[PDB]
Amino acid sequence: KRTYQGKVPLHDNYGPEAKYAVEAEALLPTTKFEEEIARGLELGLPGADSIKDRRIPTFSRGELPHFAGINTFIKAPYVEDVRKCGQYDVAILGAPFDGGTTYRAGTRFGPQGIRKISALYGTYSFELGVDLRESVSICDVGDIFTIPGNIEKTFDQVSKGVGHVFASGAFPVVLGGDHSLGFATVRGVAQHLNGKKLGILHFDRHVDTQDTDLDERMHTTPWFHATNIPNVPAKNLVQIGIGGWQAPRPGVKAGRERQTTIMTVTDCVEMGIENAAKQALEVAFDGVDAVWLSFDVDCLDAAFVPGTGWPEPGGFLPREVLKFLQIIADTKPLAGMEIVECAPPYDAAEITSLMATRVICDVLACQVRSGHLG
Amino acid sequence: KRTYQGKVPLHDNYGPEAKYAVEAEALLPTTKFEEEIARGLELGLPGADSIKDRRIPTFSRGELPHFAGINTFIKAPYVEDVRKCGQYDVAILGAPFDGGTTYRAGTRFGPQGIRKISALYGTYSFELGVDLRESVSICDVGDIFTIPGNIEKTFDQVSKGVGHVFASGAFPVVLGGDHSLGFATVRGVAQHLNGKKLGILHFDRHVDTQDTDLDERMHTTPWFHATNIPNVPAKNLVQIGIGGWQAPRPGVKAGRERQTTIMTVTDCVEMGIENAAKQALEVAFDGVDAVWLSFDVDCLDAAFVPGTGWPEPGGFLPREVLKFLQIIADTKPLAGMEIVECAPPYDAAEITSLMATRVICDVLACQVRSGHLG
Amino acid sequence: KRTYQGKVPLHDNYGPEAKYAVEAEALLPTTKFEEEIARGLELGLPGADSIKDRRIPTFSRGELPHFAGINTFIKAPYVEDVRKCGQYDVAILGAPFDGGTTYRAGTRFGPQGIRKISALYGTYSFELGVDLRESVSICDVGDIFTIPGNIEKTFDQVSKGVGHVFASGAFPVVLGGDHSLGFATVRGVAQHLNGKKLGILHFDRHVDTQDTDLDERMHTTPWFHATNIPNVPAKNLVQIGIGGWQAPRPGVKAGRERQTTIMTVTDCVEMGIENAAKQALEVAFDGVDAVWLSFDVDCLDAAFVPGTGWPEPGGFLPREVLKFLQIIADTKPLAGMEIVECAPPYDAAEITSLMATRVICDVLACQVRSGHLG
Amino acid sequence: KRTYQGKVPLHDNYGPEAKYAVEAEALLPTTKFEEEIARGLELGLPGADSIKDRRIPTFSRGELPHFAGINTFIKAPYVEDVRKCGQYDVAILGAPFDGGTTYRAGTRFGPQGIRKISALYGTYSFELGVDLRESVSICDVGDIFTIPGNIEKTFDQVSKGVGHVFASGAFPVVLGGDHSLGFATVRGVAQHLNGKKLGILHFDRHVDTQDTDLDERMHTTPWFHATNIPNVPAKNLVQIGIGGWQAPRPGVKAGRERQTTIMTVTDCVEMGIENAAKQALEVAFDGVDAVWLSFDVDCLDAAFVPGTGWPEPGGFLPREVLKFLQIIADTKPLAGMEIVECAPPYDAAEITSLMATRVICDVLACQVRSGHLG
Amino acid sequence: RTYQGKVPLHDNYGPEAKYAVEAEALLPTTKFEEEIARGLELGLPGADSIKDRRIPTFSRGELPHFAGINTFIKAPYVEDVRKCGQYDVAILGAPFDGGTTYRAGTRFGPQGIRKISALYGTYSFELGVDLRESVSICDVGDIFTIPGNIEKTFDQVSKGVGHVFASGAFPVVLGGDHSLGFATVRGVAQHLNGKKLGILHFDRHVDTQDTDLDERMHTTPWFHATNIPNVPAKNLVQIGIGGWQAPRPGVKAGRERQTTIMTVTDCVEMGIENAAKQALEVAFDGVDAVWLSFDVDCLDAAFVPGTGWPEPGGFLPREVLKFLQIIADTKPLAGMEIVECAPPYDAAEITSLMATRVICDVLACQVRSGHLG
Ligand SMILES: [Mn+2]
Ligand SMILES: [Mn+2]
Ligand SMILES: [Mn+2]
Ligand code: NI
Ligand code: NI
Ligand code: NI
Ligand code: NI
Ligand code: NI
Repeated sequence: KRTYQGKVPLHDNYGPEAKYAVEAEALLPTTKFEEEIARGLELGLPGADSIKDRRIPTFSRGELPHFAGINTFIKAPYVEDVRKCGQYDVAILGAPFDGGTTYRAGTRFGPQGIRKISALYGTYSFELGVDLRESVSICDVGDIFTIPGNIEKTFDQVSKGVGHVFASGAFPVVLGGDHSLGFATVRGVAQHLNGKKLGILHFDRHVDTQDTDLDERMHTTPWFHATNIPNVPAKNLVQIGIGGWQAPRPGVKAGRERQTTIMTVTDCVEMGIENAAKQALEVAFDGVDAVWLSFDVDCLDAAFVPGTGWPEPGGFLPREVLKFLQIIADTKPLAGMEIVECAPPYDAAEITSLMATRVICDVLACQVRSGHLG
Repeated sequence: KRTYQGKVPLHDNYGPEAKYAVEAEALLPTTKFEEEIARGLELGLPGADSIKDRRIPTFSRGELPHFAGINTFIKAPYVEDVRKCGQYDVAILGAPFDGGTTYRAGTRFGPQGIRKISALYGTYSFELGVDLRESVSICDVGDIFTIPGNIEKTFDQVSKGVGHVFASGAFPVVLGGDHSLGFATVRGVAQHLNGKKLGILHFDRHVDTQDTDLDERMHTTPWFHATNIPNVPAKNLVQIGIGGWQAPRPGVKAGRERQTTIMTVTDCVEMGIENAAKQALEVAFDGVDAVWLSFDVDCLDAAFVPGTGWPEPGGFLPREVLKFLQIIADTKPLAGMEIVECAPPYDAAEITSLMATRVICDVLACQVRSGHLG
Repeated sequence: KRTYQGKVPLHDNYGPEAKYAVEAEALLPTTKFEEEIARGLELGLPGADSIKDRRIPTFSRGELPHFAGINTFIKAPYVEDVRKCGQYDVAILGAPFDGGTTYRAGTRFGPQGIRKISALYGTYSFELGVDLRESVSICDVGDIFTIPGNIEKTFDQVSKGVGHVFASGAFPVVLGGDHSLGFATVRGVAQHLNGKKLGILHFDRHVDTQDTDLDERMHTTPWFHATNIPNVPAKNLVQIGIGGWQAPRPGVKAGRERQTTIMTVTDCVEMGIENAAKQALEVAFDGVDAVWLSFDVDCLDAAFVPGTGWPEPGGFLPREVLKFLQIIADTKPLAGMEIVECAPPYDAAEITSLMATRVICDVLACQVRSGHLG
Repeated sequence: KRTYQGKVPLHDNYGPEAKYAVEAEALLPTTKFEEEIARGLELGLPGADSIKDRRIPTFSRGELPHFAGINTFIKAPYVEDVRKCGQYDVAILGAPFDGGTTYRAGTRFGPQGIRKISALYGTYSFELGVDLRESVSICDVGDIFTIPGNIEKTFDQVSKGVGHVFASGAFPVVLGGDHSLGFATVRGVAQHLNGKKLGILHFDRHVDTQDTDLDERMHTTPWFHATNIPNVPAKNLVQIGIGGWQAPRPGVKAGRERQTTIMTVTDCVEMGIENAAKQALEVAFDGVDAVWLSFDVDCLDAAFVPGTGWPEPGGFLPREVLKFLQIIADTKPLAGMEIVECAPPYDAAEITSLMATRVICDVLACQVRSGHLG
Repeated sequence: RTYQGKVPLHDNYGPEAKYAVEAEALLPTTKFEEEIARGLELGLPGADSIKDRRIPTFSRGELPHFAGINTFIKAPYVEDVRKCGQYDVAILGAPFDGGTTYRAGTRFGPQGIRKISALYGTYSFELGVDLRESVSICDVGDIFTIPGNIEKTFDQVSKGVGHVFASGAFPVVLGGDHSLGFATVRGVAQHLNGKKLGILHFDRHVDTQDTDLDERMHTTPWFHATNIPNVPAKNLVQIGIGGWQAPRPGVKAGRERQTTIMTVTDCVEMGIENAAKQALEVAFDGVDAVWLSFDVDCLDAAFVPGTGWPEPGGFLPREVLKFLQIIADTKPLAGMEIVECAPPYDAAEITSLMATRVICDVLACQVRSGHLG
């Protein structure tokens, strides 16, 4: 795994992860930092004469200040002409929709809330030893034009937009929006695999595998419909964290018949997260190369993700699920990801949007350092 | 314990709890589900012609939609004539009172907040393998007419109402309301045990065993006065989670003199929750058959139960206390239960009321699956 | 002055303002609407086949949906190269700073909160009869790189940035940020008036005219230092709304010595808003052509602007101050404006940022319809 | 009437209130300010060498900074020895109790919330022309030891403490706490009037004149029992603002039988606030020696006082009730006052506690400038 | 800390509970009785209908918890700061957020901590300590901070903290942003007579870069503190570093200066008892005086939502409280600061509650282990 390598001499009082991290930082380049500084001084003017740090412009035009600037995800460039998204390693897009919600709405603002709090972050992860600014190009293409009155029209919009981004070669990060969108995203991706199969790593307390809910393909039905697609095999759908009082019986039945794999929170913690991640990877990637990551923020215990429509006690703790994701994203390439169910109206201190931002950034960083992205 | 039995063939990549759960669901009946659907169409009219799912009425009458309907606890039937409560296996009642609180008030709304968020839940628990709708009859008899200006009059009201419900043969679930009510609930139950003894399983960070507080029998005093009752032995009062800066010295002294049993959070986690539950059960049931469960939401770490009047860091984590409760409620029958100190005005995303709802449902489900109820 | 003209025949049951408004709408062009629709489809792809309204792209690119898209002020174009701001009639810029606040901080997020809620608005005002999309070009140049640890360095940044925008010819709209910044904005503008004089229309409960506060030139001091500038005469500083318990005595004294004009809330409502506006305009523009509008959201009664660091009861009601602003902005050209003290952390449902947005838009609309802008 | 006097020359562009205010400030002394500065430097040490303002200590001791310091009401000295309260013109005391509430609790924190936000204020009112620091001595004696579980014991405590303060000669300002306490405060005052009679100016949407409520003397009953006291005549109870859906019929009946006077909000606004105040004063002071001011924050429209247990639409607007109170407190001496029903748990922006603080300071300032206090 | 057999107890108690129940039975009540007597004198005896004759008319001590003027745990306010040396412990606030690089609001940290601190009694069950009986605590209020000038604020904070530390009282500084750590350590170091000062720093952020937005903000305190001659960077132990907000220039400067860093995962995997041993060994190596700098952000965001720079993956409460207890039991501390609590982002006050708990547990362990009082 990731340990101190002896390339940069360091004293022995460091913890093991810290020692890896401090050395790793010393070996990272600064080229893209220098470019952003130079661009900011050109576009935002040199700072006033009383500013001692001559890297500081008059107008904010990069990372700093964190509390300033137009809110794109982690202050990535806004790509207005979406046909250019293939020029970037990673494309963030939003799917602001909550017509698939069976309890609270509000996740239509998921994309806005995630973008907003993502400004708090720098470009660099200490323990992962990655500086995204130096190692990958990220853009934000904004939001799908969703259709609140009609979930089927919304699916069509999301499949087309996500399919466009996936076909361009950029790694799509979809900010939801409720979990019904997982059907539309997977449907768009599967349309561009040339018949190859797509597995799914699904983090959620909810099984999301029933046919209809309140007479529509709501957030409780995405994987029933997705695994009806010929090149999306249900045997490669791995459902991580199922439990509680909101996994509906019709969804459990359909998943049994289709032979999805389920691992409860207790299953994963009792076996060890490292073992749980190995088992999930082996199933999801069995006989398939492309795997989609679908992360519902509700798989965390409610106290860590209060801003969601279907909160549940007894979920994962952050260090558990972040380790799980890091192992996944270090070990295998991913076709893309979506993070769904963040509902800012129920998230007063933005800690749910914060968690979602963290999940995205850890996944991207691990994809990068393990050679799967960039 | 609860493991896969081989009655329903299943592949080998399920986690152990998930494998048990998927099999268990396949063996559950659907009779009560079908009855509710049929009744809903009768009471709420057939749905409009454009509705494809003909199980859907015009007016919501039953579980769905979760965001709709009159808010009884888990949408159980309201039993206006409280003399009929004996017709049900379980009777939910509220005790909306906060005149016993020594810091923040607000738990007068505990019953309303618990009932409100209870709608989010289905009738079925995945990992416990139980569908309450199929296995037990539950009613909601509303609230005790509490007396905010007079804690003693409130006690008399609560003892009379709880005593009535307990004497009817229904399993009482009391929604608090502050912990002073634990005296009144136990006093009413003990009146109907034909002289038999009553033990108490008390989950809380606070001992609640002093004589008076601010000159009255407030939430720090219930078990001092409960264990003065001749058939309520203090040696069978087991206090789980005691710790922090709010266990008052006079309560500690009185509990010592009466020989109550205390296990701190750290005690329980270090020994192992399974071992802690075994020890608690042995002490509480030693020479008594009837045991009352008194659950203070404050026994959870503050972050999981922000909506309480006396929050404390360093409490249980949800998976710890839920396992504790599951073992208790699987191993022994309970005389009844109360869940106290939920204060919605300090609970923005309703995660405290959500925790309380989950505690009730897990306890009921374990009582049912283990043959103690329904 | 704005009444039905008889150019568009209308029935007689309309109210007078409605009759003006309905006729005015019928006379507005749609050219820029059509251009934005066409551009959106080009940049955002045609909508999916199931979408009937073929004006809808796959990706949101323009006004719709209001809940979608990157949050620039009223979804104006982000102008990354601030050297291009002179190409627009109006340039929005933020000054995210709260080192000048003497009670609550949080107005560093004022620009972000105003931009966010501004998406709720369309481009057209019913009762003012103005469609900004058709009549004026607006851009958003982002934020000044403020210096939270040093108010003087922040002033220097703000004066340089605002001076640049004002010098370019664009009408600057400065989103604050606390009222200390009033000094730095006026200082920047006055540097570019060719020695001509600058009056100030100041809406606030607070006089903001003392020398220092907590040893620095904080939000209680901006007009003391602004009127020390040779071409900023204190006799043309009109202070509208002063009152309550937070107008410090040293500020009252200095304003008296310098002969600023003050009208309290009660003065204005007692005389009539129309008369109050006449008096304020008469004084501010006496012997000067250029006047700066400095609007503190705290001049509204606290209930309308809870998200501010220095709230006060007894302020203006919205219809009173909006009428005041409309008369000002119809009657005379303005050199620019700033809206300060919006503090989103204290603004739960964003009604303070909503008020700020409304003030900007009414002022711009009145400048446009009266031939002072665009 | 308070008008410009021509004692301090001023230009003619000032509004009438502003002209009176600017002159009035120029005539106020600074003696007590200078004493506070000197005391602060002694007790808080001189500030660091880099501080230019040599009035600034190292430790905050006095008014500034407003965001700093121990929260007494408007940072008045805490008088720990309550036997010394007679040494002050005005004594603030809290009654933290909400056992008399018939809907929401939370007003037990009224005193704390009012004290907290009161730090925002200076010592001087612009439009009233009063500097409390220079003209009256104010102390804060903390809180009555209330008895949450027993409203009658709470009444006895409140009567004893308020009686003590009133008998000492200090003007009592009682921070509530629910309106049940109005009985206990008036009972304590009446005990020390030596047979002289007491009128009551009662601001509220609720009559608060029934016998019992939920079997106790709750906030709907204070004036039924107060006017049973021989020297508290019901004909001198003037009830200002009654209306809505929470004025109970038994209270209306009892007030009718006892011939209290009621003026609704619409009555007062339609007749004119100046005329309403004259009528209320006439009735309250008719044939009595002293009048008690009982102000329920609920008499304001809910939007201005969201933090209360019994909010109602259609109440007073701030400028209406502040004028009403100013006329009362300028025209007649008052025996004391209570401000009740502020409930901080429902007051997220603190604007309710702000309104309460403003009411107190306006009443005090008018008592002082009109020769009734100090 | 185990049951000692001094007070006979039955065998069904958990081990910590058994220690606790015995320990309470051995605590005195002298200072309790003095507080009761003082309250009746100063607040009057209660009304005749009150049966408990310890209850005054006016609240004047611990009770009721929801009542009274909010000093830290209702300790006496010491208006004359020249008298702070009469107390074992002196609480002071530093209400400043001009060092914050994202959210402000921590200027109210001191007010929010004082407010929620009223909920506590004077006694800890599992630590077996009654602070009212064993240590004298005062609250001297707040430093007069300077919101528009971070450097002037540092000078005020160094002068006030230095005064309190020089008086002999144990200073507890309520922040305020972590920029203030430079100023507090600077003030303490002036008064060590050349003696060296180590630092135990609980945080997700290294806080070791030179400037940030052109000033010495909350990301820079330890760069400038370890430039002080008697503040060795080798004795700066940084516990909890991780996430996406540990800036690269801070990591570089700490590497060059040879600070020690142990991530949350490092501590949890090695065991908190082992992590505390290692941290104490490094911090106290060749130094007697060690300062405790606790950023509330070292806890997972969900436990400390009221902060300007929250981060997932932090410590859980029982982990960090054990860590702190071992530190504060094993070694004396020169003082402590608790920083970054931002009440405007703390709706149910759970962040200020955590901060209060950290302070009380540290003080209680210092007392019971003979380092204070
Ligand atoms: Mn889910
Ligand atoms: Mn009322
Ligand atoms: Mn930190
Ligand atoms: Ni889901
Ligand atoms: Ni309890
Ligand atoms: Ni202002
Ligand atoms: Ni009332
Ligand atoms: Ni820090």
